[PDB]
Amino acid sequence: PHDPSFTPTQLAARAAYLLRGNDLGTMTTAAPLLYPHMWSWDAAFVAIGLAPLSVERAVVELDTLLSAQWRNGMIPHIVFANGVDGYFPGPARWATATLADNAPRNRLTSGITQPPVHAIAVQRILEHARTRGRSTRAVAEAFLDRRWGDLMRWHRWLAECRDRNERGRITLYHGWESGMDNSPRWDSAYANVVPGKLPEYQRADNVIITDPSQRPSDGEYDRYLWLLEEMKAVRYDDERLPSVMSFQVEDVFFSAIFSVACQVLAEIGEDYKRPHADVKDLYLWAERFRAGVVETTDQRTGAARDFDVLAEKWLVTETAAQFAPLLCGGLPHDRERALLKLLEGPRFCGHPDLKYGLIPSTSPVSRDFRPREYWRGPVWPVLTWLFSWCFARRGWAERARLLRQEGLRQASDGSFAAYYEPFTGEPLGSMQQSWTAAAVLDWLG
Amino acid sequence: PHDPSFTPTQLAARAAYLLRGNDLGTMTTAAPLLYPHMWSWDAAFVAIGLAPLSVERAVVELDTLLSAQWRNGMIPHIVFANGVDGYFPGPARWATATLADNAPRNRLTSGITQPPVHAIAVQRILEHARTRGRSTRAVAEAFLDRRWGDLMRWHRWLAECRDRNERGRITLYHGWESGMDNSPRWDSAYANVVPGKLPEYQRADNVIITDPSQRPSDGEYDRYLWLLEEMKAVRYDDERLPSVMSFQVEDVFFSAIFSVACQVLAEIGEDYKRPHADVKDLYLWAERFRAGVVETTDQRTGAARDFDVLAEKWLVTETAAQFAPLLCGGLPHDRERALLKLLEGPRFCGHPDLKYGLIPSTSPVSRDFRPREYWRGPVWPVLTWLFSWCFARRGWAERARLLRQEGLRQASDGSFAAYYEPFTGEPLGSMQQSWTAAAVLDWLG
Amino acid sequence: PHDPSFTPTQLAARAAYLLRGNDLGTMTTAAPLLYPHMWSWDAAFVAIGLAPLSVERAVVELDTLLSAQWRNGMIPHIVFANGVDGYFPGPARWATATLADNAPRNRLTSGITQPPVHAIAVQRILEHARTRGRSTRAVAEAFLDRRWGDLMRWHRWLAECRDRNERGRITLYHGWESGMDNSPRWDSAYANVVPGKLPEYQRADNVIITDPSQRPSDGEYDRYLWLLEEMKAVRYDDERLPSVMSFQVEDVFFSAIFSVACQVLAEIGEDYKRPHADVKDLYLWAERFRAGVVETTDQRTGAARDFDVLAEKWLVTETAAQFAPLLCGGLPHDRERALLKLLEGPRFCGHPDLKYGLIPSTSPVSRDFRPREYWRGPVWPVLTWLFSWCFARRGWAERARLLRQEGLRQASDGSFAAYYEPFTGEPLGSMQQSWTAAAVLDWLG
Amino acid sequence: PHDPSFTPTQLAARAAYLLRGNDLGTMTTAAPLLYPHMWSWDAAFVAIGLAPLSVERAVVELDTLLSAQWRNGMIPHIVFANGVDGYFPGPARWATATLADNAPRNRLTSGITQPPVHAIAVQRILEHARTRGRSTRAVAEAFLDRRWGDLMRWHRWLAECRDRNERGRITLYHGWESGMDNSPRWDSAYANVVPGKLPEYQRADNVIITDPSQRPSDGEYDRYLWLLEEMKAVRYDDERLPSVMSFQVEDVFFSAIFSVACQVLAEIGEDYKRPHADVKDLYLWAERFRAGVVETTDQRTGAARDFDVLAEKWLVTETAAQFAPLLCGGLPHDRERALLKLLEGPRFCGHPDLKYGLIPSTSPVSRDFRPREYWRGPVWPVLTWLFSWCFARRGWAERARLLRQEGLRQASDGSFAAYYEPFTGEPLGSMQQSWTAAAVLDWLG
Repeated sequence: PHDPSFTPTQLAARAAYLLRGNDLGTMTTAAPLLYPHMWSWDAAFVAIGLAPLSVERAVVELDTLLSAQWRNGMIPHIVFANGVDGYFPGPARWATATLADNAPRNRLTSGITQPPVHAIAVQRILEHARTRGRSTRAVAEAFLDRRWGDLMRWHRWLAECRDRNERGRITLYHGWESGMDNSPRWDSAYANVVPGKLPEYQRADNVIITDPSQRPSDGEYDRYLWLLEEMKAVRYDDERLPSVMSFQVEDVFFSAIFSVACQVLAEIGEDYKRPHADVKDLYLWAERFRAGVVETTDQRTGAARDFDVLAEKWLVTETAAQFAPLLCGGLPHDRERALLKLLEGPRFCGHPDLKYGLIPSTSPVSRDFRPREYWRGPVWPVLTWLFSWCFARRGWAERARLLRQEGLRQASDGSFAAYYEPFTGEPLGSMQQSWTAAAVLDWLG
Repeated sequence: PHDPSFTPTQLAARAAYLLRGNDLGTMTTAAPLLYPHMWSWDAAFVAIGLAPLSVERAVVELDTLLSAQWRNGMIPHIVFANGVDGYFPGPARWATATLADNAPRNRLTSGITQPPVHAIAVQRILEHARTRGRSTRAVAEAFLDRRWGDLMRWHRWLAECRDRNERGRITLYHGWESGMDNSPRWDSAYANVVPGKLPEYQRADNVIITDPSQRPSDGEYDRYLWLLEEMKAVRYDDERLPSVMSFQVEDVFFSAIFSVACQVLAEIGEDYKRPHADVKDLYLWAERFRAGVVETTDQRTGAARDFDVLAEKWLVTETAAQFAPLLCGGLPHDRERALLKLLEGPRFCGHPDLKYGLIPSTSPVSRDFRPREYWRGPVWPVLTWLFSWCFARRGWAERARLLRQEGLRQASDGSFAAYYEPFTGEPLGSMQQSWTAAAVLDWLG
Repeated sequence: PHDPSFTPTQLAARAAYLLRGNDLGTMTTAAPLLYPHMWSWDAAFVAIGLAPLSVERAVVELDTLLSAQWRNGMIPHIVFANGVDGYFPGPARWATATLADNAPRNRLTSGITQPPVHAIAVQRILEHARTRGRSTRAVAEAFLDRRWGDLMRWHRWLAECRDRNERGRITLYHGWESGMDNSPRWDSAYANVVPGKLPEYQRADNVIITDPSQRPSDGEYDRYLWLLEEMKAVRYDDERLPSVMSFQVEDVFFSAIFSVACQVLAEIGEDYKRPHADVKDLYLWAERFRAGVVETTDQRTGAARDFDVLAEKWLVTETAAQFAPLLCGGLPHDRERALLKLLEGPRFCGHPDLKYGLIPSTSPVSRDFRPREYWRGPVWPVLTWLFSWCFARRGWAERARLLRQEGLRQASDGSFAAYYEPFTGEPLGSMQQSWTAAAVLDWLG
Repeated sequence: PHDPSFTPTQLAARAAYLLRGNDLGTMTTAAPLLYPHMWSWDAAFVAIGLAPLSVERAVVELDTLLSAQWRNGMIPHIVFANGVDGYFPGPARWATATLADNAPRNRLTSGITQPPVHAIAVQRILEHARTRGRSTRAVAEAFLDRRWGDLMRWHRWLAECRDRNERGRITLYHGWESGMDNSPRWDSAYANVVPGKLPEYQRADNVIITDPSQRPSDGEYDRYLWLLEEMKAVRYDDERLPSVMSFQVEDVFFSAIFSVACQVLAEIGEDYKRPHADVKDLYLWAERFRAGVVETTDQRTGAARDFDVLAEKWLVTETAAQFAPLLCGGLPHDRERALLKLLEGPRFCGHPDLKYGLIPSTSPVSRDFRPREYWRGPVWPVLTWLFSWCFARRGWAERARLLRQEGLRQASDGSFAAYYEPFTGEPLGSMQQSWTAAAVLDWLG
């Protein structure tokens, strides 16, 4: 009535209840109906959220994701649960089981990737396990033994197959691989995607989320599915993709996350006495991608830019991805201060009409801003979590705390939505999103 | 390491995670392996624990229990889950599906009852629902519409078939119906139970809990199962039980709980405009059983006594059941003060060697005291919860708070055991007991 | 910026800081500039707020107040601080030092009384002290040893000198004795006060609080100050007041507080082995003022009425004092349900325009309602505290909890105002009021 | 009885109460009787603890200290309260009023300095003020307007007059300037101090703290007081101290604090548009003292060493000051990992007999260890605070969190002692120390 908000203990109870309720056994769905399968970076956040509840079950979540790793090392962005429809495109549309020589043996997966936040999840699992004493340390350490090789292959595939020219930036062949499907970041590269004879299909996402203003448009889905056809024609071969894909972009946010991930995994590798050549490689990649992100930045404002490889041009947009260099470090001192002024100013977290001091996915003063439409404007708790966690790693303890405080205040209604209207705070999209529950559990401690 | 305790937010997350993890779908198991079925007063506590998480799912728990209600109104103490063994005695041993004319149609149940804390669970569901606004009120109110008649039949069967002589005390035909299976309260009535040709059996409880000191003895289980044979020979007929049962005791704690339950249900009946004749009946029974409890009490100390109907004599023991009149009210002023001095003194919560200021199931200075052996000594969070909740109803706000505080401190290790060693605090019995998680969730708010 | 509220630990620290900052040494000012002396029922609340900080200093607050008790047992409503100016009427205007035979020696006080919340403060000090160990328990028990007799004289003076006809209601000779200076309760009685030659004077209160809408009018002060002249003319003699005072009312809210206080003090006397004759007297007065309160009640709603002794007529007004019977008990069951419906419904706590679910001092739908004007409408935390504490004592734990919760939400701006606009929540009157900080400290525990 | 600890809100309220109770008006005593004056780095911590209570009063604390700054820029380590006795050496013994050309007018102070934590307090005040709205931000920014120049003079006096050879390490002329009076760090330097005709005196400190084991010896005080004679003989002249002082050491912990403070103050100067030349100087000193600290470090463990300027030899001792490089950064990566292993391992935080996971002032396995004797072993909350705050600044959020958490667990008895027995946790020295209450308030947020 007068106050729909939950106390911190009630909120944490409700978050954990949701995470257990989305558990199919060995995998957690990203959202009950909209996303009834295991998604890659959702799964990393799910492991973070499970680590305060059960280190064993947190490890099981990453074990399950890594059992779907491709033979070349790629972690695919969807691992389908057996016998669940209601999500399109499903395994039949991707047909990776048929066409992809590198697809895993006893798992149905997608044929594209997603950002490598997994090392961050490993770090949080270990930190939790170190507070719970010997028996629980052993579980976390036995996981390292079993899966260090697989994490290395994941990072090595990113470093070697998606950074072919050693530019220190990750090439994507689908906007879906960025995690920000309809970000304004990809508008001009999608504008050069002309579909051919695209086999018939029926959207399923917008039977669940029926507001047209909160999901991508039909025109946008026709480009998304057409790119799948181009990958399928080359049997998802890494070598042939540069030659065929109509969409090839260097994703500076994905690159900054990879840089952080390598640094984190390198430190884990040192503390647990993993092979020295692996630690050296991880430190090498963290520096290469840190430098690769810095090379994209505006020399005045520090804002990071994506790069359209096909058009051979810098993509200038006003989204939250501009702040990638804040995550990984590396900017000159003056350029970083300017970048923090942009973050805190009226074009983003300082905008006067925002309900919370949180980072909007697109700047509200940008011509591309749409307050309800997914990544074109709404506020995402997963960005809040990622920025706050990276900010604290930079030593910016008070910036990290303020983002955490406002994220808890936004989440304190218990909707656990993936994104929120930035002016009114209305939950948008699907409720019961596992990784919002995870972020809340991590923040509450 | 230095401190295995969880923060209040971590504890509440872990409690809710456990409650969701014990959910089979429509019922919650009392404990994963030891009690892999739905138990009656555990189920009431489970509903209390679920009400802060989901009023819908809390209502579903009570709906499921009430679907197993017998045709005469009795709520049986076990509702078996389909296809689960590992618990003895199971449905085949009870054979209620064959023999009991009143057994429910499409449910396997036991053939005995357990204390009526269910109205208390209904009260907590309603109080939660009133803080969550219109949609959630409707769910709680629609439950009242569907199940008020069934709750009335439950209370009426207790009042009419287990208080045949209108003495205002509940007769039990099995120590299991008290919830305190091996309490010293029943030793002398069990001593007059001589088993006959008792069909062969194998205990299953002590394959799971293998410490012999924490479960009842083999000699005690032979009496428990022999009483089942006596009920089976009369096909669980209410009319014939007084004529055949070797164990017939008036349980003063069960009676005090019934008195409170009637009072609570009567107030619910008034606030939601249920039939006036039902409210009148409930108030009648609450007073009759309040008086029935007071009639058992020592005129000096106020301690309540059980009554062995067969031996026709008062049972004097030093267990927590002595404090039944504190729950329901009714004692003269001086007698109640004396009873509170007994509770707070060195024979119970004031005993110098107790780790927490909590109520031991048997007095530590009693000859019957056994520090590890189930109801002969250990501390049970479910008694802590019940006393604290009833104390606050009496207006004893600070006594209730102190019991709550110490219960949270004991539970703060996250074992969620049903009972604890009273001197060392060691968790005993089964971990992951649903109703300890429920008590914690209720207390934390 | 985005969130003006403090966290619970920040709020608690700011409340304790305010209380120590208003400490003059052995007495706490009620407010820094508006009320720069010790007020009697503020000092009871200050004692409650000091108890979690220092039992020694809480006892000192009450010792200081009781050292200013009159020879006939009356506790005056102001104890003036040595040398302090800026409040009118000051010691010069009261002239109790010269005129009042019963006034204390070497303490300057006023010449009227105020409600007897003091036993409640004594209970909260004892409950705090029992959690703190032996030396702290000794401090509290030595305070009882030396002031029990003074507390009895206080209650005996009320029962014998302000209830001379043993009606079980307290007569007041000044609206300031009710604690609700300008309440609509007193308007018709004040209409019969006709000042004669009133010696001139300048207000001090509205030089500090200069908004005219938040304090009484000049016309009201003329009547307040004339009643002082009438008392002085008979040198504050108890026996002469009924024959000379133009204001003589029975205060049912004061009477219900006294009923509760007698019962509280009686229970203390039993627990700490005080003279049996004293405890009997206290229980006798508890019951008599309970009956006196209930005798006033509306036959349909159970609402309590004040009584004008000179006019011999019931005073019907729509203020929070109507709910007096909820505090002390005594209504038949159906009338108490009606009275709680009145409290929770749209004339009081459930009015739709109210920011908080709290009790306005006057009904927002009464024609006497004024949203800014002191006791004519604003929400007072002291009343929130009293009802919540009294409701918990009645055993209405959820109702007490909801009041506490809204009270803390209102106070979380750290204003510590004594009253608040009911619709906007704007803090009114003086900031830095000790008894609001005290309420907050008691609630946060 | 069963649980001596306070809840977080009770702890916070008791800390704020202590801080206001030690407030003399415009300065806070360090301790009520032991240290009844303003100490310089306590006053920085007091300012940190006041910031969540009152930004205005926090600023006043720093204004009062800076009004006692010497004409050459030095902040003296004691500012004496007008008319206050009971601490020796008092203003008479220092005689700075008569002898010291640079001493302030109309403030009595000591004649030595103390570590420069003050910029850290300024940062915490600014961070608090930015969360509180415009008028509060104006208070903090007006404080910078009027004291920025004084803060620069402070840092410039340290860099130019106590680092005359631009070695990037601060020279001390008295162990009291380190803040660690009787630390084993200084024993070999104090062995070269040979008192001549020392004017007689009586200790005041051990009349308050009478256990001989918790304070320095008479022999140590004879040396402390002789160094005062040497300073007075040259009238506290900076230029003459190197030629006459028998104690001259480079304090690496002080130097690392100064490095951090310069960098903090430089960032403030950038954010608030202070003169660019000032910010350049601050970053220059930050780097120079960082390098000076690292130059001292053990080549295997990275542990920092103090330097005895008269003996020209590195001082190797096993105290917490060895961890200075963790505060300011600068170690190569592999040496910092070794130093953190030393900190967390069995010689310091991981010693098995330690009650809390906190940093003992001397290693429990060193032969200089004494568990009760001031800086020779006990655990100090101020060090816990400094390392946690500095660790968070390095980006080691989990390490900073674990220190905070153990610090709060140690403080939860409400003793507010300045140091604690490391094995039993017994509070030692004076209770009611302001800077421990300050630490607690900052941690609880």
